[PDB]
Amino acid sequence: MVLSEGEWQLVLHVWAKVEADVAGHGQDILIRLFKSHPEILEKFDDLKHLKTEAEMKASEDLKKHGVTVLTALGAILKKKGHHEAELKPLAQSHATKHKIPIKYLEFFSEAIIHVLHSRHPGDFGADAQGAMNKALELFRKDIAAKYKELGYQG
Ligand code: HEM
Repeated sequence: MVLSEGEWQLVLHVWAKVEADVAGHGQDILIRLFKSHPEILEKFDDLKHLKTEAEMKASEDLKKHGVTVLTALGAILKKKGHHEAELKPLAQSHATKHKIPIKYLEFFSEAIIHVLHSRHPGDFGADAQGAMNKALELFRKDIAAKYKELGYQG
């Protein structure tokens, strides 16, 4: 799938709102992810002890993870699909070091969409939601192919 310039503009318009508070969005996205998929929480050794939302919001380590993830994702989105340079190191942190299935990236994308709608409904209507889902689908498609290229089926 291919995004138009106008679609990329909707994605990056929304992403500008994330960049106004990267750490807080990162917290809310990981918390939503861990609440929907506690089996994913178990894969973070430094976070899997966190048993409540209040604990997760207090965790400096969780906040650091959120910033790391959104910083990398933001760099990827700003490439508007021309992101092969960014996907290679990311696949390796994910496809050799650990084994992060594509389905987990799908769950992560669902949490992003949820948090964007929860924090910015007035700037995140149907067109913007579709465009963000399209950009995240392209991310997942291309990281899946990068996985395979490195010898991991995802
Ligand atoms: C449910 C989805 C995901 C899971 C379960 C997951 C899990 C992990 C794990 C276990 C590590 C290495 C553990 C560590 O050394 O701390 C890691 C590294 C990393 N992940 Fe993810 N990840 C997910 C989604 C994402 C997404 C969507 C992005 C960015 C678009 C991302 C960006 C990174 C980066 C940049 C690193 C390297 C961090 C570093 O070098 O310290 N992750 N991920």
